[PDB]
Amino acid sequence: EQTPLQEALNQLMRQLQRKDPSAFFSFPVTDFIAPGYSMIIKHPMDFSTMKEKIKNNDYQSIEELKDNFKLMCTNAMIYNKPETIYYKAAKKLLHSGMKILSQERIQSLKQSIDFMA
Repeated sequence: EQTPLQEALNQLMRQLQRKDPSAFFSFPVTDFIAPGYSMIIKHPMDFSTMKEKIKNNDYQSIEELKDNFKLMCTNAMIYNKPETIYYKAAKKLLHSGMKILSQERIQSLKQSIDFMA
């Protein structure tokens, strides 16, 4: 059984992943797919890793998941040049995810989570 915070994080994750229908961010980036990635990107992140962190009750707050989501998108904007499909998709996903992870949602969920304690 999961905590209200875990369930809230999973609901947000489901909406975030629907904004990545091409699965650009589903799985960790490998060096054979992205040569030098592990030397360039100091803190890799992907949706599957975020999902495991929710399951393992690693997140203390929605803001921590939001930071991880931003990190995943900006990593792709560092490794890929601005003209590329992957940079443009990362920037668009970042923009869409910031609406999904809005302060108004976070504030609403904080109250509900607190009330259910």
